[PDB]
Amino acid sequence: NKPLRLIFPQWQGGDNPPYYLGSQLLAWLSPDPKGAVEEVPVPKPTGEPLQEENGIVGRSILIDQLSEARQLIEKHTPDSLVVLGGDCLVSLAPFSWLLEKYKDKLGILWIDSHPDVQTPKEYKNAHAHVLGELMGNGDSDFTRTVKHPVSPQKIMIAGIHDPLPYEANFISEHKIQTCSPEQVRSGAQPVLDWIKNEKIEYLAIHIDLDVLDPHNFRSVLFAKPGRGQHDFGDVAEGKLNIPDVVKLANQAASISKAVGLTIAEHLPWDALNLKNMLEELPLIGK
Amino acid sequence: INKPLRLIFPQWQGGDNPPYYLGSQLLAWLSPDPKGAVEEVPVPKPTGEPLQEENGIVGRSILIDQLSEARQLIEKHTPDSLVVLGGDCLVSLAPFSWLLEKYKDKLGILWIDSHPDVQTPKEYKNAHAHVLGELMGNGDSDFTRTVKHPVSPQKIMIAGIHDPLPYEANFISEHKIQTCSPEQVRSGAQPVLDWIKNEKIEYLAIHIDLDVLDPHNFRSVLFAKPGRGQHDFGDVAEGKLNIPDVVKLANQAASISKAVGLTIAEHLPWDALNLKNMLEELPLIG
Ligand SMILES: [Zn+2]
Ligand SMILES: [Zn+2]
Ligand SMILES: [Zn+2]
Ligand SMILES: [Zn+2]
Repeated sequence: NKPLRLIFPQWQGGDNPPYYLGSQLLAWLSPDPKGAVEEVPVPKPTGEPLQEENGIVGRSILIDQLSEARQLIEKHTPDSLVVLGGDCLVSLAPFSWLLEKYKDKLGILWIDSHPDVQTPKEYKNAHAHVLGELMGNGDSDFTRTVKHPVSPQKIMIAGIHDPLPYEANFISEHKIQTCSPEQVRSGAQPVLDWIKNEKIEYLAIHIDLDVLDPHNFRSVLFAKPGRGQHDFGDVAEGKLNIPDVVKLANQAASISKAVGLTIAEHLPWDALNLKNMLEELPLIGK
Repeated sequence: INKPLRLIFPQWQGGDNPPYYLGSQLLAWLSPDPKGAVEEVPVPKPTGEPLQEENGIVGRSILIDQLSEARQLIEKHTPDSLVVLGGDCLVSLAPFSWLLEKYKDKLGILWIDSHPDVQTPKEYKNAHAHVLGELMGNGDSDFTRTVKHPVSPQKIMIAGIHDPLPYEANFISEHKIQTCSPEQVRSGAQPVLDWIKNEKIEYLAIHIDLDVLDPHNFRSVLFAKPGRGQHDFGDVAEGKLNIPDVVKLANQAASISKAVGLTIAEHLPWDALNLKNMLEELPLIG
């Protein structure tokens, strides 16, 4: 067995500098690694704004980091991947690798308030594109790297609620299964039935931390200090708590072999503000 | 030459709250690189075994041992300045006592806190509420006996304090301790600047209790504990300042006096702790 942990502090897919610290802090908080560790080279945020590049903010650097993530994976030819992001787009190369290795026996359990199936026609921040790209849909600079696109029947989106009209149509068109926060709480029966009926032997788990209720976990986008009610376009916000997500992941991993785990979209507002405070205070560091 | 010392002091027993330990380690990781020497006070990690009240003080004996060891580490370096990454507020006892021995009545103590920390075991069993009084030579003899040069009360300024308890209002009045309210801080901190000028404060020790911060905007303090109710903390005063107010205040004061001490205390990073435990419990990484 050969696991690889990828520290992937990508922040450009969500155009939000604090993802970088969020990935480094996630890495610091994590248990000791079981196998190999690599960090994907990501330029630190400098305050210079990213620009839209043919409909995608930061297109060029995202393609570079996607290429470098794949190179680091190939270097270790791992059978399992833990990805410490970073915005949701960090899962593209890791889950593409797992699709090449495990093919139609892989299922993708996408734990997110949102389905991440938009394209640059709908949204300029690429962290909303990644699950669609794993199906081979969307912007070809990204889908060209996906050699074994996942069937929509081998996806389960858990924690999703109140989807946008585009997203509900996409989910409906492609027959993609979902599992609401309510059904996660009541035992995640759709996830168990899906693993059995779609013969999911290997499992890639993506945890977008914004599946979590921001009232109880305050290091996600929707817990940004000083926010107003409509600051995020009234898109869906998290309704699960950490024990719900842990239980769901362990339920699914008990009836299939977990080979992927991504933790994405950590936005540690307190740690960021504390880091900046210490930099600005007298004496310390000076 | 000037000899600085950074003291990492993950004491959690003074506030009887295990997450202070992680709070100190995280603060050390978030801080800029140290300029001089670094020591870490050995503190036993919380084991879940509850601390006991010992003659009116929770965890009395281990707090005395940690005080003695912190003093030893300071005297090993005989530093001219000290940065203390706590830890509950009691971590400032040995560092500020040393600074008082060195700088004597030329030192002012700027205590940035929602609370004055002048209680004794008669009022409160958690020793983090005792430390400023002990620096004045008041209170429990196991702690005051270590303070060779007690600070005179006119060389104290408590900034960010509001709505004190009756015992504390009487203590402050009887000893003529100067204060500065959150509102006065936001309007320019005129009481603090006046105090530096009028008392001719030449050297400055700054204690920052992070619970001076409004828990609505900084969520890593006691009063931002997820799921709290309104009266869980006895309706004691809660923080009203924001991080930019504290940074400005500290830099105002250090612009007209020589900063020789800085303590950052009472960090309780609820999100980091909850994420750390989540990762330990998840498949593949846990
Ligand atoms: Zn996502
Ligand atoms: Zn999301
Ligand atoms: Zn305090
Ligand atoms: Zn306090």
